[PDB]
Amino acid sequence: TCPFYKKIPGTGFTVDAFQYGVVEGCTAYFLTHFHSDHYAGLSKHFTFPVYCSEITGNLLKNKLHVQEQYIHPLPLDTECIVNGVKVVLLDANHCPGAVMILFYLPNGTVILHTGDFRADPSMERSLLADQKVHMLYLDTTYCSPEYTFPSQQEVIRFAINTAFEAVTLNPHALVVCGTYSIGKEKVFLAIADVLGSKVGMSQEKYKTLQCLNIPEINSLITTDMCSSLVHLLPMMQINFKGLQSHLKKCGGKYNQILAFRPTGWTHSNKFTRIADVIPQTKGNISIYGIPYSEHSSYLEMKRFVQWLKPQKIIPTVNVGTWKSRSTMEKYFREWKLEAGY
Ligand code: NI
Repeated sequence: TCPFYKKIPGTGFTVDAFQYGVVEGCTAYFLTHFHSDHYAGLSKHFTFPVYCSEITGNLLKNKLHVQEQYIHPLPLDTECIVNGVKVVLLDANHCPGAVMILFYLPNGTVILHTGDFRADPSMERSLLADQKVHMLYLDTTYCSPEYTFPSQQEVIRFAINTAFEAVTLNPHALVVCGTYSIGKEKVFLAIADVLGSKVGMSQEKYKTLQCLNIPEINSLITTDMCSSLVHLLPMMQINFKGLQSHLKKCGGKYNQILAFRPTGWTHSNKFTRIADVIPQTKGNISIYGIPYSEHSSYLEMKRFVQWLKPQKIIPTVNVGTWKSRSTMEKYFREWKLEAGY
Protein backbone atom coordinates (compact mmCIF):
# COMPACT_ATOMS: atom_id res chain seq x y z
CA THR A 1 0.00 0.00 0.00
CA CYS A 2 1.16 3.71 -0.33
CA PRO A 3 3.58 4.41 2.48
CA PHE A 4 2.89 7.27 4.90
CA TYR A 5 6.08 9.17 3.99
CA LYS A 6 4.57 9.69 0.45
CA LYS A 7 1.46 11.44 1.77
CA ILE A 8 1.12 15.16 2.65
CA PRO A 9 -1.12 15.59 5.78
CA GLY A 10 -4.04 17.97 5.53
CA THR A 11 -4.19 17.68 1.80
CA GLY A 12 -5.34 15.30 -0.82
CA PHE A 13 -1.73 15.16 -2.12
CA THR A 14 0.87 12.47 -2.76
CA VAL A 15 4.53 12.77 -3.84
CA ASP A 16 6.25 10.23 -6.12
CA ALA A 17 3.33 7.78 -5.62
CA PHE A 18 2.44 6.33 -9.06
CA GLN A 19 2.88 2.59 -8.48
CA TYR A 20 0.07 1.89 -5.96
CA GLY A 21 -2.87 2.25 -8.34
CA VAL A 22 -5.52 4.75 -7.28
CA VAL A 23 -4.52 6.14 -3.92
CA GLU A 24 -7.69 6.57 -1.92
CA GLY A 25 -8.40 10.24 -1.36
CA CYS A 26 -5.69 11.64 -3.70
CA THR A 27 -6.72 14.66 -5.73
CA ALA A 28 -3.28 15.63 -7.15
CA TYR A 29 -0.14 13.51 -7.74
CA PHE A 30 3.16 15.44 -7.60
CA LEU A 31 6.31 14.10 -9.38
CA THR A 32 9.63 15.59 -8.12
CA HIS A 33 11.83 14.34 -11.06
CA PHE A 34 12.10 11.94 -13.93
CA HIS A 35 13.88 8.94 -12.32
CA SER A 36 12.27 5.46 -12.63
CA ASP A 37 11.95 4.66 -8.88
CA HIS A 38 9.92 7.91 -8.64
CA TYR A 39 7.74 7.81 -11.82
CA ALA A 40 7.18 4.02 -11.77
CA GLY A 41 3.61 3.44 -12.83
CA LEU A 42 3.00 6.43 -15.12
CA SER A 43 1.95 5.90 -18.79
CA LYS A 44 -0.42 7.14 -21.56
CA HIS A 45 -3.31 5.50 -19.57
CA PHE A 46 -2.91 7.72 -16.48
CA THR A 47 -5.97 10.05 -16.02
CA PHE A 48 -5.29 12.11 -12.84
CA PRO A 49 -3.62 15.55 -12.64
CA VAL A 50 0.26 15.34 -12.44
CA TYR A 51 2.05 18.41 -11.10
CA CYS A 52 5.75 18.83 -11.96
CA SER A 53 8.41 21.10 -13.51
CA GLU A 54 8.35 22.11 -17.22
CA ILE A 55 11.32 19.79 -17.97
CA THR A 56 9.73 16.81 -16.22
CA GLY A 57 6.50 17.54 -18.12
CA ASN A 58 8.47 17.41 -21.46
CA LEU A 59 9.80 13.99 -20.52
CA LEU A 60 6.32 12.70 -19.45
CA LYS A 61 4.80 13.75 -22.82
CA ASN A 62 7.66 12.58 -25.08
CA LYS A 63 9.09 9.51 -23.33
CA LEU A 64 6.11 8.05 -21.47
CA HIS A 65 3.36 9.48 -23.80
CA VAL A 66 1.29 10.87 -20.93
CA GLN A 67 -1.54 12.90 -22.46
CA GLU A 68 -1.06 16.63 -22.35
CA GLN A 69 -4.40 17.40 -20.67
CA TYR A 70 -3.22 15.67 -17.42
CA ILE A 71 0.25 17.33 -17.30
CA HIS A 72 0.35 20.42 -15.11
CA PRO A 73 3.80 22.05 -15.36
CA LEU A 74 4.60 24.84 -12.84
CA PRO A 75 7.25 27.56 -12.99
CA LEU A 76 9.95 27.54 -10.38
CA ASP A 77 10.27 30.09 -7.54
CA THR A 78 6.64 31.12 -8.02
CA GLU A 79 3.67 30.95 -5.55
CA CYS A 80 0.97 28.83 -7.23
CA ILE A 81 -2.47 27.51 -6.04
CA VAL A 82 -3.24 23.78 -6.47
CA ASN A 83 -6.69 22.50 -5.37
CA GLY A 84 -6.92 25.37 -2.96
CA VAL A 85 -3.42 25.01 -1.44
CA LYS A 86 -0.39 27.41 -1.95
CA VAL A 87 2.74 25.54 -3.27
CA VAL A 88 6.20 26.59 -4.58
CA LEU A 89 8.66 24.47 -6.61
CA LEU A 90 12.38 25.03 -5.85
CA ASP A 91 15.50 23.77 -7.68
CA ALA A 92 16.69 20.57 -6.00
CA ASN A 93 20.30 20.55 -7.50
CA HIS A 94 19.72 16.83 -8.55
CA CYS A 95 19.11 15.94 -12.28
CA PRO A 96 17.53 18.26 -14.88
CA GLY A 97 13.97 19.25 -13.96
CA ALA A 98 14.28 18.00 -10.33
CA VAL A 99 12.43 20.01 -7.67
CA MET A 100 11.75 20.39 -3.95
CA ILE A 101 8.12 21.31 -3.03
CA LEU A 102 6.95 23.75 -0.36
CA PHE A 103 3.36 23.27 0.88
CA TYR A 104 1.55 26.02 2.88
CA LEU A 105 -1.22 24.14 4.70
CA PRO A 106 -4.53 25.89 5.39
CA ASN A 107 -3.98 25.46 9.17
CA GLY A 108 -0.60 27.37 8.97
CA THR A 109 1.81 24.42 8.90
CA VAL A 110 4.61 24.71 6.32
CA ILE A 111 6.07 21.42 4.85
CA LEU A 112 9.18 21.04 2.63
CA HIS A 113 9.57 17.81 0.57
CA THR A 114 13.11 17.71 -0.81
CA GLY A 115 12.47 15.04 -3.43
CA ASP A 116 16.01 13.81 -4.30
CA PHE A 117 18.51 16.72 -3.74
CA ARG A 118 22.11 17.74 -3.28
CA ALA A 119 22.01 20.32 -0.55
CA ASP A 120 23.86 23.51 -1.24
CA PRO A 121 24.40 26.86 0.64
CA SER A 122 22.66 28.59 -2.33
CA MET A 123 19.41 27.16 -1.04
CA GLU A 124 19.75 29.28 2.12
CA ARG A 125 18.86 32.32 -0.14
CA SER A 126 15.80 31.04 -1.98
CA LEU A 127 12.15 31.48 -0.88
CA LEU A 128 13.06 29.07 1.94
CA ALA A 129 14.65 31.89 3.91
CA ASP A 130 11.32 33.83 4.13
CA GLN A 131 9.34 31.63 6.58
CA LYS A 132 9.62 28.83 9.09
CA VAL A 133 9.31 25.17 7.97
CA HIS A 134 7.71 22.84 10.43
CA MET A 135 8.05 19.40 8.77
CA LEU A 136 10.86 18.19 6.41
CA TYR A 137 10.50 15.13 4.14
CA LEU A 138 14.23 14.52 3.66
CA ASP A 139 16.38 12.70 1.03
CA THR A 140 18.54 10.67 3.41
CA THR A 141 20.41 8.60 0.69
CA TYR A 142 23.86 9.25 2.26
CA CYS A 143 22.91 9.98 5.88
CA SER A 144 26.04 8.49 7.55
CA PRO A 145 29.42 10.17 8.23
CA GLU A 146 31.40 7.77 5.99
CA TYR A 147 29.85 9.46 2.96
CA THR A 148 32.25 12.23 1.87
CA PHE A 149 32.74 13.26 -1.65
CA PRO A 150 34.38 16.07 -3.57
CA SER A 151 32.58 18.97 -5.17
CA GLN A 152 31.10 18.44 -8.62
CA GLN A 153 33.54 21.12 -9.87
CA GLU A 154 36.63 19.18 -8.64
CA VAL A 155 35.37 15.99 -10.24
CA ILE A 156 34.74 17.67 -13.63
CA ARG A 157 38.22 19.30 -13.50
CA PHE A 158 39.77 15.80 -13.01
CA ALA A 159 37.74 14.32 -15.88
CA ILE A 160 38.53 17.20 -18.35
CA ASN A 161 42.35 17.13 -17.57
CA THR A 162 42.46 13.28 -17.86
CA ALA A 163 40.59 13.15 -21.19
CA PHE A 164 42.46 16.08 -22.79
CA GLU A 165 45.87 14.57 -21.74
CA ALA A 166 44.95 11.11 -23.11
CA VAL A 167 43.65 12.24 -26.48
CA THR A 168 46.49 14.78 -27.01
CA LEU A 169 49.06 11.93 -26.37
CA ASN A 170 47.03 9.59 -28.61
CA PRO A 171 44.72 11.25 -31.24
CA HIS A 172 43.40 7.76 -32.06
CA ALA A 173 41.93 7.18 -28.50
CA LEU A 174 38.08 7.07 -28.11
CA VAL A 175 36.42 8.45 -24.91
CA VAL A 176 33.31 6.51 -23.68
CA CYS A 177 30.95 7.65 -20.87
CA GLY A 178 28.25 5.49 -19.23
CA THR A 179 24.62 6.54 -18.41
CA TYR A 180 21.35 4.87 -17.27
CA SER A 181 19.12 7.81 -16.59
CA ILE A 182 19.04 11.59 -16.89
CA GLY A 183 21.53 13.41 -14.67
CA LYS A 184 25.27 13.97 -14.65
CA GLU A 185 25.25 15.48 -18.20
CA LYS A 186 28.14 17.79 -17.18
CA VAL A 187 30.51 14.75 -17.24
CA PHE A 188 30.18 13.99 -21.00
CA LEU A 189 29.42 17.58 -22.12
CA ALA A 190 32.53 19.00 -20.41
CA ILE A 191 34.79 16.34 -21.92
CA ALA A 192 33.34 16.79 -25.48
CA ASP A 193 33.82 20.58 -25.11
CA VAL A 194 37.58 20.34 -24.25
CA LEU A 195 38.10 17.89 -27.18
CA GLY A 196 36.21 19.91 -29.85
CA SER A 197 33.77 17.03 -30.51
CA LYS A 198 30.02 16.44 -30.18
CA VAL A 199 28.82 13.66 -28.03
CA GLY A 200 27.50 10.73 -30.06
CA MET A 201 24.66 8.57 -28.77
CA SER A 202 21.62 6.43 -29.59
CA GLN A 203 18.44 7.95 -31.03
CA GLU A 204 16.56 7.18 -27.72
CA LYS A 205 19.14 8.99 -25.57
CA TYR A 206 19.32 11.96 -28.01
CA LYS A 207 15.47 12.27 -27.76
CA THR A 208 15.75 12.31 -23.95
CA LEU A 209 18.37 15.02 -23.95
CA GLN A 210 16.34 17.11 -26.40
CA CYS A 211 13.63 17.40 -23.66
CA LEU A 212 15.92 19.14 -21.10
CA ASN A 213 16.10 22.85 -22.07
CA ILE A 214 19.89 22.76 -22.05
CA PRO A 215 21.19 25.88 -23.99
CA GLU A 216 22.94 25.30 -27.30
CA ILE A 217 22.32 21.51 -27.01
CA ASN A 218 22.05 21.15 -30.82
CA SER A 219 25.70 22.29 -30.90
CA LEU A 220 26.87 19.62 -28.33
CA ILE A 221 25.16 16.32 -29.17
CA THR A 222 24.54 14.13 -32.20
CA THR A 223 23.34 10.71 -33.39
CA ASP A 224 26.22 10.43 -35.90
CA MET A 225 28.71 8.20 -34.07
CA CYS A 226 31.23 8.36 -36.93
CA SER A 227 31.68 12.12 -36.53
CA SER A 228 32.19 11.95 -32.72
CA LEU A 229 35.10 10.90 -30.48
CA VAL A 230 33.06 11.01 -27.22
CA HIS A 231 30.45 8.17 -27.20
CA LEU A 232 27.70 7.54 -24.64
CA LEU A 233 26.69 4.00 -23.87
CA PRO A 234 24.45 2.27 -21.35
CA MET A 235 26.17 1.91 -17.96
CA MET A 236 25.90 -1.90 -18.36
CA GLN A 237 28.23 -1.83 -21.36
CA ILE A 238 31.08 -0.05 -19.28
CA ASN A 239 33.22 -3.14 -18.65
CA PHE A 240 36.11 -4.77 -20.54
CA LYS A 241 33.93 -7.14 -22.62
CA GLY A 242 31.44 -4.42 -23.52
CA LEU A 243 34.13 -1.93 -24.45
CA GLN A 244 36.21 -4.46 -26.49
CA SER A 245 33.00 -5.17 -28.44
CA HIS A 246 32.27 -1.47 -29.02
CA LEU A 247 35.80 -0.85 -30.31
CA LYS A 248 35.36 -3.60 -32.94
CA LYS A 249 32.30 -1.67 -34.19
CA CYS A 250 34.30 1.51 -34.87
CA GLY A 251 36.14 -0.14 -37.81
CA GLY A 252 39.76 0.63 -36.90
CA LYS A 253 39.15 4.38 -36.48
CA TYR A 254 40.42 3.98 -32.88
CA ASN A 255 43.09 1.87 -31.09
CA GLN A 256 42.45 2.75 -27.36
CA ILE A 257 39.43 3.51 -25.10
CA LEU A 258 39.37 5.67 -22.06
CA ALA A 259 35.97 5.13 -20.25
CA PHE A 260 34.23 6.97 -17.33
CA ARG A 261 31.68 5.44 -14.85
CA PRO A 262 30.18 8.34 -12.84
CA THR A 263 29.15 6.27 -9.79
CA GLY A 264 27.57 7.68 -6.61
CA TRP A 265 29.81 6.84 -3.63
CA THR A 266 32.40 4.06 -3.59
CA HIS A 267 34.57 3.13 -0.42
CA SER A 268 37.84 4.31 -2.07
CA ASN A 269 36.40 7.79 -0.85
CA LYS A 270 37.11 7.11 2.89
CA PHE A 271 40.84 6.88 1.94
CA THR A 272 41.57 8.31 -1.50
CA ARG A 273 41.68 12.00 -2.67
CA ILE A 274 40.34 12.92 -6.21
CA ALA A 275 43.95 13.73 -7.22
CA ASP A 276 44.87 10.07 -6.46
CA VAL A 277 42.15 8.21 -8.54
CA ILE A 278 43.50 5.52 -10.87
CA PRO A 279 41.85 3.39 -13.52
CA GLN A 280 41.38 -0.34 -14.02
CA THR A 281 43.30 -1.23 -17.20
CA LYS A 282 43.28 -4.29 -19.54
CA GLY A 283 45.26 -4.02 -22.70
CA ASN A 284 44.31 -0.80 -24.53
CA ILE A 285 41.17 -0.17 -22.38
CA SER A 286 41.14 1.92 -19.15
CA ILE A 287 38.03 2.50 -16.89
CA TYR A 288 37.78 5.35 -14.39
CA GLY A 289 35.12 5.30 -11.57
CA ILE A 290 34.59 8.99 -10.63
CA PRO A 291 32.53 10.06 -7.57
CA TYR A 292 30.18 12.50 -9.26
CA SER A 293 27.18 12.69 -6.85
CA GLU A 294 23.81 14.36 -7.36
CA HIS A 295 22.82 13.58 -3.69
CA SER A 296 23.95 15.42 -0.51
CA SER A 297 27.07 14.25 1.29
CA TYR A 298 26.55 13.72 5.08
CA LEU A 299 28.13 17.14 5.88
CA GLU A 300 26.03 18.97 3.18
CA MET A 301 22.86 17.36 4.54
CA LYS A 302 23.73 18.19 8.14
CA ARG A 303 24.46 21.92 7.28
CA PHE A 304 21.09 22.29 5.45
CA VAL A 305 19.07 20.78 8.27
CA GLN A 306 20.91 22.74 11.07
CA TRP A 307 20.18 25.93 8.98
CA LEU A 308 16.50 25.08 8.39
CA LYS A 309 15.76 23.95 12.00
CA PRO A 310 12.64 21.86 11.24
CA GLN A 311 10.38 20.70 14.11
CA LYS A 312 10.02 17.18 12.65
CA ILE A 313 12.03 15.14 10.07
CA ILE A 314 10.52 12.31 7.97
CA PRO A 315 13.17 10.33 6.05
CA THR A 316 12.28 9.14 2.50
CA VAL A 317 15.34 6.90 1.79
CA ASN A 318 16.86 3.89 3.70
CA VAL A 319 13.52 3.47 5.60
CA GLY A 320 13.20 -0.27 5.02
CA THR A 321 15.35 -1.51 7.94
CA TRP A 322 15.14 -0.88 11.67
CA LYS A 323 18.90 -0.44 12.08
CA SER A 324 18.89 2.25 9.30
CA ARG A 325 15.88 4.04 10.73
CA SER A 326 17.35 4.06 14.27
CA THR A 327 20.78 5.26 13.07
CA MET A 328 19.21 8.20 11.13
CA GLU A 329 17.08 9.29 14.13
CA LYS A 330 20.29 9.34 16.29
CA TYR A 331 22.00 11.68 13.81
CA PHE A 332 18.90 13.92 13.69
CA ARG A 333 19.00 14.25 17.55
CA GLU A 334 22.73 14.99 17.52
CA TRP A 335 22.24 17.77 14.96
CA LYS A 336 19.41 19.31 16.97
CA LEU A 337 21.38 19.25 20.30
CA GLU A 338 24.55 20.69 18.68
CA ALA A 339 22.60 23.54 17.03
CA GLY A 340 20.13 24.32 19.82
CA TYR A 341 16.73 24.01 18.17
NI1 NI B 1 16.78 10.55 -8.26
